[PDB]
Amino acid sequence: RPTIQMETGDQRFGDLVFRQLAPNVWQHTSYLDMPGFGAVASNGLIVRDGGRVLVVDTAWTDDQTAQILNWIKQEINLPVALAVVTHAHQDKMGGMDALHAAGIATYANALSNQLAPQEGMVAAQHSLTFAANGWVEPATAPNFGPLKVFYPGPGHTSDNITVGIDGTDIAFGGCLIKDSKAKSLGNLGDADTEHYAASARAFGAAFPKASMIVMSHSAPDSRAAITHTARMADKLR
Amino acid sequence: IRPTIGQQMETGDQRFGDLVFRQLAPNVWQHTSYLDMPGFGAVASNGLIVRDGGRVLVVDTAWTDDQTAQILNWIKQEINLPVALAVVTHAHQDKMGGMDALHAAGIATYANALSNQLAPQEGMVAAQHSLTFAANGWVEPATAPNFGPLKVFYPGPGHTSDNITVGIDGTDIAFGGCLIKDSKAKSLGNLGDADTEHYAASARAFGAAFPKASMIVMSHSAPDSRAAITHTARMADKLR
Ligand SMILES: [Zn+2]
Ligand SMILES: [Zn+2]
Ligand SMILES: [Zn+2]
Ligand SMILES: [Zn+2]
Repeated sequence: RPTIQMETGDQRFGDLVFRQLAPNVWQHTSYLDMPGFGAVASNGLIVRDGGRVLVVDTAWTDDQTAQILNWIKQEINLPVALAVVTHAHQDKMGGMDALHAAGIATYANALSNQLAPQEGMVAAQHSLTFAANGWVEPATAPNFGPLKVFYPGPGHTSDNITVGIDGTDIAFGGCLIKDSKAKSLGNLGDADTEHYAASARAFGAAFPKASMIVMSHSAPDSRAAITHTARMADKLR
Repeated sequence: IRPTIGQQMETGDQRFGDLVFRQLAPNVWQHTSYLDMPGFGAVASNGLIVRDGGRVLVVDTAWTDDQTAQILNWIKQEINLPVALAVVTHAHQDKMGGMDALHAAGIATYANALSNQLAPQEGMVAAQHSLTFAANGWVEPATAPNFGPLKVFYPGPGHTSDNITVGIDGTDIAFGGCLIKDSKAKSLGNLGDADTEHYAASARAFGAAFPKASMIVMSHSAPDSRAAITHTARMADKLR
């Protein structure tokens, strides 16, 4: 029962929760227990593509991330080819060593990799770079299957990236996008308050077709999460 | 100040040092203070300040002594009347972290007897006086001398076993502290010390104690309607 909830359609597995979102897409949820404060949920994705599994974001810790891999073994039983992690904070990159130990190739924005050690994180093995329009440079993201990686500009952090899943209704905003009933934008300590609104809108325009918006700290929402996030961010300028 | 958890600043609000103050009624203000958690950001906590004639009454400290001293400095600047007493609403840091600042200022402090018994087990300082309660939750009046408009009610165990609540007589405001979450809340906050069996009934008991309060003030979000009480209770129904 995190401080920052479980419903029908959720599967507990060890200390994590999994929810199927589409025939080949699942949301993973893990929890950080903070002394005196309680547990904080964070969400990522698991995608089955062409006999392999692709992961978006680690859990908060190496042990929780190893639990993700065990769930994948039990439920899907296909090799995990790669992971994409969406910025250099613990909720997204806390489990990199578990991925590396398992032989999984890891990818992050070059800037995330540069920030990683300064943020307490292990860097990904490979760096993604981006065009001026935000789209990933194709040669840096080989064999990504249906994953469409987009850098929307600075927002929650300067390095935040986002991921659409081609052939589905799903796009993943990570910690950039907050839900349509949110009171705030979460932790703004590392945020770019000038550019945030434009970055939220750029995410929406990059994935114009996605009706299910997945994000780190709330359940999947409509495109109203994008609109609402942008309007909250307009107030920061 | 843009806390990670808690309401944001809006029109009305006064920034004073590290805190924010919002007038809720001619004689009632909300104080807000912030705890920075490394890697997570700031967490807001709210209490109340009430003017009762020629004296001021406080509900809850800030997270720290220094923040609580700042509350007292705001009261001196904006109201310029003495603080007669403070009521603190359970033995967690957000509500009792600043007891030493109140004691240094010479302010009489009151808490549930249970909160005073628990405070030292959390490394905190007990209030100097103990409130006790009837079987229906109303404070025993002899334990709450000269409380003016503060009507203290123990609704039963919920967020904690000791949590108390305060209606402000002569207004349409009631304070639920950390028992009550806002009408759009996704969770009941920290349940580490909570009574999941009794929470829903306790939330409803608070609503029934102050049935004509239309403005519900709470620790970690902006003042809300009575939908905060009903939503809290509905979330708590799921815990049993
Ligand atoms: Zn982050
Ligand atoms: Zn986050
Ligand atoms: Zn508490
Ligand atoms: Zn609290």
